[PDB]
Amino acid sequence: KLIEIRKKTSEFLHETLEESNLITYNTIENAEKKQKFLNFFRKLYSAKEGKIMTFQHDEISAIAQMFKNDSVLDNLSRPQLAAMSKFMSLRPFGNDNMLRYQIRSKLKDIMNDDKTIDYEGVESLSQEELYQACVSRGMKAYGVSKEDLVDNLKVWLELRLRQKIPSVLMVLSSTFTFGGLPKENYSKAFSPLAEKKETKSKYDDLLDLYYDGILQVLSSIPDPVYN
Ligand SMILES: [K+]
Repeated sequence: KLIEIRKKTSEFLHETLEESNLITYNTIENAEKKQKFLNFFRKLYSAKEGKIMTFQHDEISAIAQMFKNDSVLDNLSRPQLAAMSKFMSLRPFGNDNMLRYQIRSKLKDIMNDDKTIDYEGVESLSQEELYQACVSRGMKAYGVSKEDLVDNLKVWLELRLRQKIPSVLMVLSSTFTFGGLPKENYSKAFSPLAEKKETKSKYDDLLDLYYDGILQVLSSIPDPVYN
């Protein structure tokens, strides 16, 4: 069962993260980005019980975009790539270079598919196509209502097509719905605009939860400013 595979590979991946170096802080493009990076992590680690830190979607997205696929995939080990492949319902085989190729190949398929779906509208998809679309992108889908599948897929498309959040980081962040209750980071994502709506949509709520999974990955690794 996929659910089975996702629970074990997620839990394993979360273990690996605690000692992974996924980004090189000193190789960040420019000086303004480095200070954003410093501010973000300083803020992250200042959170504590009775001292919850809130992060804007746009605040998180700028940091998230520094964890680029090329660099992240090259930094993942073979066991991490294997677990990541299985989580994405692929059959991993070969050396780490081949695993990277299979994952990249898949992300290209997903890219071509995302364009199609976004142009036609998620509402044009059948129940069965929604289910499959979500599985392929690292999203639950199992036991999930059609409407919720639609909203999940809309969230994925906004973050990928419009916010440009790196897809590998995205997949890794979604493993945090399959643990393994996440280690509390006392941090939370929000959109100022959405917080002023008389009613936030399920989409808006799902968008916050997604950014929260991203924060969860960012709180999982060793302090990037030290390592
Ligand atoms: K925002």
